[PDB]
Amino acid sequence: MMIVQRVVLNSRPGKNGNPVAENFRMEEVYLPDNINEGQVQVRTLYLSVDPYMRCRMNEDTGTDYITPWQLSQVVDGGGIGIIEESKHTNLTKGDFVTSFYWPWQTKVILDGNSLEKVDPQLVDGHLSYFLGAIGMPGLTSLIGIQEKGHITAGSNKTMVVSGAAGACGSVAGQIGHFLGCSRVVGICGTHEKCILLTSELGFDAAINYKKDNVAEQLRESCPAGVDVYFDNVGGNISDTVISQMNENSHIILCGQISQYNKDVPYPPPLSPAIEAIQKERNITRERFLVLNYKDKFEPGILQLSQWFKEGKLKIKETVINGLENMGAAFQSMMTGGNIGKQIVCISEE
Ligand SMILES: NC(=O)c1ccc[n+]([C@@H]2O[C@H](COP(=O)([O-])OP(=O)(O)OC[C@H]3O[C@@H](n4cnc5c(N)ncnc54)[C@H](OP(=O)(O)O)[C@@H]3O)[C@@H](O)[C@H]2O)c1
Repeated sequence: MMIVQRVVLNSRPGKNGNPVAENFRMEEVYLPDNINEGQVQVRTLYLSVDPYMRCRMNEDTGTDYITPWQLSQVVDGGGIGIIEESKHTNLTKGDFVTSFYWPWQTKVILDGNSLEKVDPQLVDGHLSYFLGAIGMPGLTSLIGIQEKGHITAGSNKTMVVSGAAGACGSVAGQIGHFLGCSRVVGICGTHEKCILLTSELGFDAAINYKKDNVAEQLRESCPAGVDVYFDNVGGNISDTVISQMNENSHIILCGQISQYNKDVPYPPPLSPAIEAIQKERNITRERFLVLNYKDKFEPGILQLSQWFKEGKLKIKETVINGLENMGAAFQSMMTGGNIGKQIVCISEE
């Protein structure tokens, strides 16, 4: 058997704690030389780190749809890789495949049914985009705007995006334009991120929530009020944005990342005063889970790919190399180290 590398859950940061590299541990294991029927053996190419992973580090995730990682047991999540051998009928050597439950391990044997074959033509050979803008986060943004945004052509709505330079947010804000908003405004945590948004991703305006006065800034940037709020962050920023939303406007409730290191239910409730404004202005704020919309993934991916291949959709990702950097990359992502999608390159390939 060959010796490969592996990441396991070393320790829990606690429900109110910050996630650290050392919550994860590298190990070496043997990879069997034989596989069975229905199984395939894959070389891992890229792994995703994602904010929903935060809850899996707690003993309870607080939801059926997600189970907690176990200590000393290998961690798993979004991944893309290439088949090195298969005894699964629909899969053969050289196929590129993805899984939501890819073990953080350099080579791995999996059940052939848990995989889906991807077409590199969609991403122009840039496989990592399948875990970002042409994957789950891109779908979340496009489908979210579609199902919850209530943007019509012929309208000239203003959209605001929180977490606007992360995976979801960088994409959401371009889709906003594509779908006929007349104004898209971004809130992110760095000056460098604001530049990306206004100069590369074509956001009409960019605000830094750490160094700026968000409210004053939204007033200048959203002179007609906010009709759509694509919300990835929650907390105090969402409070500012909602205070300035128009009547019958819409919050796309994507994530609430500022709350992820706190012991509080999801989704958290608006404060009494902000809830009051929400009800008074007939603002919609419904829970959005992309996984409830599986049968729109096809068109979704086809659309995003199409926009990318037309030069319309701009894809940003931040790549770190090496399986022994998963922990560090998750920490970096949780604390705004990533521009666009945080991706880990597992292979010398
Ligand atoms: N509803 C669904 O089905 C679904 C599917 C995918 C993702 N999500 C949600 O979408 C959001 C973003 O996910 P993502 O994959 O696109 O990750 P990401 O945005 O690419 O990266 C996470 C970012 O959140 C920002 N952030 C972290 N802590 C913050 C705080 N306390 N206050 C304000 N901003 C903070 C950081 O950038 P800054 O420097 O800008 O602070 C960081 O880069 C999350 O809430 C996630 O859970 C929902």
